[PDB]
Amino acid sequence: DDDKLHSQANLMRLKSDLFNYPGPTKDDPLTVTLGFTLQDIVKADSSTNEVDLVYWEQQRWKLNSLMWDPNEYGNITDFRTSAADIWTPDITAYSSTRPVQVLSPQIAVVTHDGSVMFIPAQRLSFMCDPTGVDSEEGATCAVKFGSWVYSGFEIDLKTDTDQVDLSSYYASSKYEILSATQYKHDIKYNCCEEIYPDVVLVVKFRERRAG
Amino acid sequence: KLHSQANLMRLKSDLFNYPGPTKDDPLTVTLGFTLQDIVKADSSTNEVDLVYWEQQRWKLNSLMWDPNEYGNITDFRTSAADIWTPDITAYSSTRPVQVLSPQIAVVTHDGSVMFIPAQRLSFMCDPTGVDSEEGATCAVKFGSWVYSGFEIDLKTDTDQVDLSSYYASSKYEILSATQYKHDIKYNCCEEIYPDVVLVVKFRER
Amino acid sequence: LHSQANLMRLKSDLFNYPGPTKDDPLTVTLGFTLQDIVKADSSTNEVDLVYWEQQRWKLNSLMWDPNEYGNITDFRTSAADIWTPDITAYSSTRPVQVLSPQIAVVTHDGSVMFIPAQRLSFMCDPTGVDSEEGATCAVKFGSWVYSGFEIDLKTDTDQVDLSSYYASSKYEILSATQYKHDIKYNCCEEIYPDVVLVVKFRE
Amino acid sequence: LHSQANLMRLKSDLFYPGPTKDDPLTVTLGFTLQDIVKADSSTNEVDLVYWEQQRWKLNSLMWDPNEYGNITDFRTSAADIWTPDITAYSSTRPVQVLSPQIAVVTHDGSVMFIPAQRLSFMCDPTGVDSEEGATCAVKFGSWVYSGFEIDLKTDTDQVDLSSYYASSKYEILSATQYKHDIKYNCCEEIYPDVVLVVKFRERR
Amino acid sequence: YKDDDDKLHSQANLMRLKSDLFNRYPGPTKDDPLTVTLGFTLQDIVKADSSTNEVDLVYWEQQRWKLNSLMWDPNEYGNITDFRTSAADIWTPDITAYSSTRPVQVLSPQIAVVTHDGSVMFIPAQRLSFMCDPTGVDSEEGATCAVKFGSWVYSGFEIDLKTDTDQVDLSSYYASSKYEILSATQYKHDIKYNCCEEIYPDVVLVVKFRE
Ligand SMILES: CC(C)Oc1cncc(N2CC[C@]3(CCCN3C)C2)c1
Ligand SMILES: CC(C)Oc1cncc(N2CC[C@]3(CCCN3C)C2)c1
Ligand SMILES: [Mg+2]
Ligand SMILES: [Mg+2]
Repeated sequence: DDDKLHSQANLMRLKSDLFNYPGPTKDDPLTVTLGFTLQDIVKADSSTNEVDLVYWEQQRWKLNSLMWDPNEYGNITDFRTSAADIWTPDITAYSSTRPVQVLSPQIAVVTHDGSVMFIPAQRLSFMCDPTGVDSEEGATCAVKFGSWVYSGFEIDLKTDTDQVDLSSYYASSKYEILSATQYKHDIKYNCCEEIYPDVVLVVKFRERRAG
Repeated sequence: KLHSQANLMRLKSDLFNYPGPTKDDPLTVTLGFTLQDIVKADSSTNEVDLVYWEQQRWKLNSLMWDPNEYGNITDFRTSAADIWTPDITAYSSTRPVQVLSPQIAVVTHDGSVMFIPAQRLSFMCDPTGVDSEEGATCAVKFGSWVYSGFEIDLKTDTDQVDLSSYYASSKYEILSATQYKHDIKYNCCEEIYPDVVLVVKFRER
Repeated sequence: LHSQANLMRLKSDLFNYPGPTKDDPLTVTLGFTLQDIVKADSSTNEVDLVYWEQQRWKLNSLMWDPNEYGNITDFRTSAADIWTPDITAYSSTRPVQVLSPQIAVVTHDGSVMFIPAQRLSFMCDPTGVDSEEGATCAVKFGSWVYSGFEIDLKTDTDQVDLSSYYASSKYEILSATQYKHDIKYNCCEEIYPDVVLVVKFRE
Repeated sequence: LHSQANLMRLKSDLFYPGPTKDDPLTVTLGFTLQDIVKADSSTNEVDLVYWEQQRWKLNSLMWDPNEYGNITDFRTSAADIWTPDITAYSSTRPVQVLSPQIAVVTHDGSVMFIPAQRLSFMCDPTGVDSEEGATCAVKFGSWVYSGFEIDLKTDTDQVDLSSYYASSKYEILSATQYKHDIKYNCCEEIYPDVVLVVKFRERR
Repeated sequence: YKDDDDKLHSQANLMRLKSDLFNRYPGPTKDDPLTVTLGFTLQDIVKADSSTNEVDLVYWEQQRWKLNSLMWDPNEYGNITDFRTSAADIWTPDITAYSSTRPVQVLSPQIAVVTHDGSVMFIPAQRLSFMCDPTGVDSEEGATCAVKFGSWVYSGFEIDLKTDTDQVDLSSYYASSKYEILSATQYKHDIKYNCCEEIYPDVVLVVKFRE
């Protein structure tokens, strides 16, 4: 219990030492790794061509300014902190139709090597024609995710896998998933020498009664 | 009276003028539910809406005091924004949870905190069967979003959901409501991830 | 200009209370004025009310001598500037919506009056609203966290004020009462007073 | 560059506990009605969009322009100043603010504030589908001040319909904003309001 | 180490630039007026409600202006020529839809790009409900609606509102929207309002569309 007291003291000192980053630049680029876990397709609205998804969006990056030596802080190897306490990337859906609704606490995990893990659960409405959702072939919709203001020369956007994690998809959803991918795409624009990356979520789905 | 007030302002000042738990400073959080109403069961989207009181209790050595040194004050009320609170989250919500009560906690001199938010939650639930004798069954998990069992050790006092305040004229009657202390582990690793699973069997009244 | 300085002074003095305790308990008087039953939803058994909730209490720490401040006997101030009681509907189904400014009137004897207008959705079965006898619903109001030993809840009348009820509402009011009750809840050892709004209404 | 420093200097020098019987204020109010959006006969609520012009004058906001680079006015966040607690007395939802919360202060101490708002209020739309139309009314005034602290004025008793949406679902037959001063038998204080009265019908 | 040092130095230089600009603007005036250039990119007509004559649009609103107080010499800051910053860190113009029927909803991060010549570019994505009769949307001719954008409180003598083109950018319009765009323009106008003595400029978005 005294050991509990010391651990708490060492964490307070670590946080003070770390917290008491202006974002990436061409000279100091940052890798941001993204992955999606799709939990539910809640609603597919054919009157407005909007579909509503619930997913967990895993984001990971590493900063030198968040590094420490566990030995100088009682072997603390990671801690939790408010996502407001730190810089976070401006990763955005490019075709949402409503402000995204955040479903989880905005808290990140920081590890002694300076890596940050942040996994917000989100409900998103996005542009999607659900024609065919009541057929055996199903509907197909897609939404791109990427930085709002940074090129690939500033935020190098990566994934760990092309596959959307479906292991938590709600088994009694109104919609069954036929496939879900998160392929990465690059676009070269006329205006800029820089490349712009996105991760596109592509979901093929149908009414559970359509099969 | 003026004295008891200055003792309390002094206590608060002394206490308030916690970085959360860690593997070496783990915290036990006890959870229990009072189910007040099933408001809405939407078969077009498979979402159900519940209203419940979520009782949370934990203890911090940093919130301990001697009542004798503070005018025999044994507890006080404080804004939940004034203290650390655990990040207990429904794991299958479909809308942000709506808070229905004041965000005020009770702190007792042994360092124990009691916090009981009333909430409305929309969560994933197929109500097929609700219009039958057998009813429908749904489940939702509650737990920390970011802490494993090494940091927040989640407990229950009972597995019996409190139904004594359940709305007697709800559109839905409760056949049973149980709160289970569950966990999952990856065999590769020591970390365990606990949750309280709220399981509710219900039908059209 | 002198009056302005006197008021600025008085407010500085007063603002530059940790809430009630068992050793320093507080009386809060509640009264309701019902303006409108807006909506009765039989699909979810929720009814929507618009009402004003009059709250009154008195603190020694808010007292002053008017002669020491230019004969100022009361002032208006943001309800955020002072402590306010945590009076809550116990069976709301949506967060309560405030429809008026949150401004309290403080009087030199330390008494405070605060009267927010609110729209509330709450648990209510409207069966019978399309009949002569109507529907009856009830909602309790009280402190969320303070027991009877910390906040004593009083009323000035057992009848809800209907003198401002909207005369072209979809619903007419047959009766509306606001009796006091005391209840032990399973979570806790202490007894909690409330004011129960009971309303009978029909289309 | 100099004009910026003077403006920053003005604001610093300037930056009020509200009016009193000894220090009273007059608020001039007027409405510009843009749209009747929805008339809901299942709940007897009607939804309006309007601009609410508010004007008042504080001695504590006066300055000599010659002491500040000939500056005669400035824009500021409505949160940087005291604003009157003018409220609809029969709303059924919180008002939604549709414009930036910015006021203009002028060197005579006058403030102008014109929030665009969507308001749901209590209104039975029976008759809207007829030649005569429906009529509804909502009173505006201070929530906590009497006429001895805040008096109300209007520049006109006719609602400005010059911005009313021509292809609204509802056409306006008339719209007035008469000011009333009520003395209740109980009390010395006078209670002013401005009542928005609108007669309207489904556009044909 | 050199590479890591070089990253440290570019971070320091950016942090220092932001401190010099921010930690050491009150808006335009008749004596110090500001040009604001606007342009719209229309992404989707989501919904047309004939029961209330409200239509819902998703668009990106490009705003550009230039401040002397935001200038710097890149040679004085490690050759930094532009940077990204929260739009809360700088003054932004009070550009408003004049006939919205609900508060505008912001769909993107609110981050501006500031360039060493003092120019600012800010491009929020928004969902807007505005006054619009969709009668005729179910016909070959379609419906036509308009909405004005401009400053709420600054007259033409304070903010001079310009465009780069009379044409709304449709190159990102959602190909499977419920509604097809027939034309979309953004002409400038100058208007006298009853409340006020001054002339106020607007940019009017006029959109012709059909099912
Ligand atoms: C033990 C007590 C001092 O602390 C509390 C903290 N939060 C809520 C409560 N309560 C008590 C009972 C209840 C149920 C309805 C409102 N209320 C008084 C919630 C109590
Ligand atoms: C008189 C001016 C200096 O102060 C103001 C304050 N608020 C709004 C406004 N206006 C001016 C006209 C109007 C109507 C539409 C938006 N706009 C420019 C509202 C003006
Ligand atoms: Mg020790
Ligand atoms: Mg170096």
